[PDB]
Amino acid sequence: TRSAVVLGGGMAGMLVSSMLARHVGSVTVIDRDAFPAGPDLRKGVPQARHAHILWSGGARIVEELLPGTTDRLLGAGAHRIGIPDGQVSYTAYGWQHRFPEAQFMIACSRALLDWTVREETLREERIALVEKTEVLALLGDAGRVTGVRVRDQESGEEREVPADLVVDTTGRGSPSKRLLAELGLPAPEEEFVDSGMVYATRLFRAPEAAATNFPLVSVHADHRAGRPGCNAVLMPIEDGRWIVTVSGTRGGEPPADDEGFARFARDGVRHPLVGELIAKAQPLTSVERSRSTVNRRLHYDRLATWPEGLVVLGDAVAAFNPVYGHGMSAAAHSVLALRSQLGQRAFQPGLARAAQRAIAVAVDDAWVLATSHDIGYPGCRTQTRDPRLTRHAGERQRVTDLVGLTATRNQVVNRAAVALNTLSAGMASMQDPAVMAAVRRGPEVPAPTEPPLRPDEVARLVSGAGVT
Ligand SMILES: Cc1cc2nc3c(=O)[nH]c(=O)nc-3n(C[C@H](O)[C@H](O)[C@H](O)COP(=O)(O)OP(=O)(O)OC[C@H]3O[C@@H](n4cnc5c(N)ncnc54)[C@H](O)[C@@H]3O)c2cc1C
Ligand SMILES: [Cl-]
Repeated sequence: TRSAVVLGGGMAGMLVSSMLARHVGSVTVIDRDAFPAGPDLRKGVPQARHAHILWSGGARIVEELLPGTTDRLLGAGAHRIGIPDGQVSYTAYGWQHRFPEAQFMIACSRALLDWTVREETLREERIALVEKTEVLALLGDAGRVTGVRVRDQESGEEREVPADLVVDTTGRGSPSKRLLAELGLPAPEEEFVDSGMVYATRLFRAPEAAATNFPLVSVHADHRAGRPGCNAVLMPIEDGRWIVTVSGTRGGEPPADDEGFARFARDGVRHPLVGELIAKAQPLTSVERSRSTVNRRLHYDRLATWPEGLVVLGDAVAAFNPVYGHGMSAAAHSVLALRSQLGQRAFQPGLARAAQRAIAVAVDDAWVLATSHDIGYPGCRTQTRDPRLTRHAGERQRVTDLVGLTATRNQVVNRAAVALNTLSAGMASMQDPAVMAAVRRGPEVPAPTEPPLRPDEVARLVSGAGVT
């Protein structure tokens, strides 16, 4: 009984459809893109060409919604990299000491990830993906949404698709503002923080012995220094490749040519490690850039009136600067928020509004971590009324620089710090007296003077071929 319509067949649409199918009779997923039968790139998800990190916090939610997905990923070549034992990271406060594992992440191409999530989701015969279909309008009115009017791209025919619950997961380019304007709802408050960052990514084939068990490598900007923020990240993926992404805020954007890529990875960042590693490797693709960098949030939950049977989640409600890598886990967290409201209120009046409010709390931590670090860079453009970004930005940056400094050299602080950064624990968890005590205890190890690479990792950057 009861039917749901999901707008957009990306990561959020699939996760929300897996969940919704356990509460409703039928799920229909509408997407305007065409979907490949294998793990390939598609135009509906252009971000798939850049490095994608799946933090533990989101990974554990994906596992719960789609049991077995983690292993199908690992079974297909994805790497499980422990944090911080498997990262070589030059943070704004110096090198992170590689303490034993506290959290983890899954390292794979986004194309493989999306395909593995879709395939596992669509095993449920009651979910149906409707490809190459444009979303024209929401059916019903400002009081209650009753489905969506769509158009088939091939035939051009328009038809209405009924629904007791419509979920918009059309991503960052969501037409939800248009859709609800045609419904007759007021425009929602839009908050954004635009550092003006730009991405540049190339694929590489790793040295043969380094195809497995290689660490995640990152060089971070110093947000405290009044200079454009430049970063560089090297991540293993399936089939013995490395995806390498370099980024830079307004005034420090990486170039588009292959030659300038290696120099930026060498000279454009605060340490040339990533530039040194990619020179052990062979390029496979040319430079791909992207400007989809703005942290933008739509406060749908604060509207004066909200229709029953309508929910917005994923990038359509809150998108982030990708250098922190929270987007997918934020979408996962908001699917569990919808699920929790479904079990509490079923489909009674108030479900859509209660879900929209709960989704706003679900994404808040990822929204704060990104905006409070982007707001400092020179030339940053902002539109916000949030006091945490306007009034208490200086004091919140003072506590955060001391947790970050100590976490590089204190095991307890790091543990609690990476639990928050991977969205495996809430913001309040940093207020545990046991955490602030360790912060006051100070460093237990010296600050590393060189990149903390293992000899056996560096050893596998060469083959030894020309040696009798
Ligand atoms: C460069 C970059 C790097 C990133 N790195 C990370 C990372 O390391 N870790 C992480 O967790 N997140 C990362 N993200 C964020 C991540 O890509 C998104 O958070 C995630 O894709 C959210 O999924 P979604 O379903 O909301 O949107 P999408 O994944 O984009 O899915 C949207 C879907 O809706 C469809 N659609 C769009 N518009 C319409 C329309 N008008 N009508 C019908 N269908 C439509 C699209 O075809 C697509 O199928 C990164 C993003 C970028 C841009
Ligand atoms: Cl992109």
